[PDB]
Amino acid sequence: PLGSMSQSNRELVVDFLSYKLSQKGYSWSQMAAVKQALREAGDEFELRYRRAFSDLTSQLHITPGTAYQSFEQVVNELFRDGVNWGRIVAFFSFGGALCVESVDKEMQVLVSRIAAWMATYLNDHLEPWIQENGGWDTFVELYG
Amino acid sequence: GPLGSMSQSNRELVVDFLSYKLSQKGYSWSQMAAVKQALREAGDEFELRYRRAFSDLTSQLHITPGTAYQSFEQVVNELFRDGVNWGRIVAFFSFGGALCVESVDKEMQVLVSRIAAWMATYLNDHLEPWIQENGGWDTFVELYG
Ligand SMILES: Cc1ccc(CN(C(=O)N[C@@H](CS(=O)(=O)CC2CCCCC2)C(=O)O)C(=O)c2ccc(-c3ccccc3)cc2)cc1
Ligand SMILES: Cc1ccc(CN(C(=O)N[C@@H](CS(=O)(=O)CC2CCCCC2)C(=O)O)C(=O)c2ccc(-c3ccccc3)cc2)cc1
Repeated sequence: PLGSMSQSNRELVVDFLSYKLSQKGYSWSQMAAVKQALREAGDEFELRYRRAFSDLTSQLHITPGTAYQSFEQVVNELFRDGVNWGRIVAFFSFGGALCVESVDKEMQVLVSRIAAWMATYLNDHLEPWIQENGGWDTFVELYG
Repeated sequence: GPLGSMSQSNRELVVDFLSYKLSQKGYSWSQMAAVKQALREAGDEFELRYRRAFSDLTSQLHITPGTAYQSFEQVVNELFRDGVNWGRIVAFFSFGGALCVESVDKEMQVLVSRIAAWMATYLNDHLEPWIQENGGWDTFVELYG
């Protein structure tokens, strides 16, 4: 395709420059700032709640036969008493540990499926809360 | 609810976060994510190993709001004087990264998008034929770590 290398070269340039800027406390864009804040928040959460997070990840083990409903059931228990930014971070971290576990078990095919389940969950459940609570820009200000 | 603008940006956040978690354990979301990660790490390794020599390189270009592509190209051309290799491509990315950081430090934020476009032009004009001839970015990933 005519524009393939332009498009992938630009992607590589943007990624590398976003990374270099973030290392010095700068950001390529507002979306890059949201991504960075969420990456760091996930590390912080996983470190502070290591034992409690281990109890959560033990609740679900994805197989090629696992239905979205099983993921949605576990994630729903995480938000039964309500939503907050910390619980949203825990949701992202949970999805990340399910993907890690899938590749550990040589089921890399499940990674794209988990990503699609996470995006479905966010769309079906969490957008009204994100919007009412100032959006991802408020998360960046609260985290930083 | 319905599939609006927030669902698309939320999917982008999911992909970015999963890519980051997988990379922490030595895994990758995709081949493109693997290239991006290898280049990020190679840049860090280069900047650490050649800190003094790299400082001499970055000092060669005095960026200003009037700096043209030609001035970046002159300095970069010197870097590839003895030919192209993966290490000098890593040094080229690191150089562009340091110029962006310097621009923001000096409150000339406008130059960042100008540097990204210079890098893409230099990449397409001078380095891409060599990259295709030498196994592409996938070979760089296999060679690196
Ligand atoms: C990065 C980060 C994430 C989370 C916590 C912990 N935390 C928390 O501090 N809640 C605050 C209210 S808030 O969420 O708005 C605070 C912050 C969150 C980060 C962005 C800015 C706003 C509070 O109670 O005052 C929790 O809400 C929480 C605790 C445990 C779990 C859990 C642990 C294992 C398994 C299943 C759930 C989930 C969430 C700290 C730091
Ligand atoms: C991460 C990493 C990057 C680069 C070096 C250094 N290096 C190197 O080792 N080059 C070899 C081998 S290679 O490049 O084909 C492939 C290597 C390097 C890239 C990842 C895969 C493995 C060679 O001689 O060809 C160089 O080519 C080099 C040295 C100095 C400079 C410089 C330093 C300051 C200012 C201006 C120039 C630039 C490049 C080490 C580690």
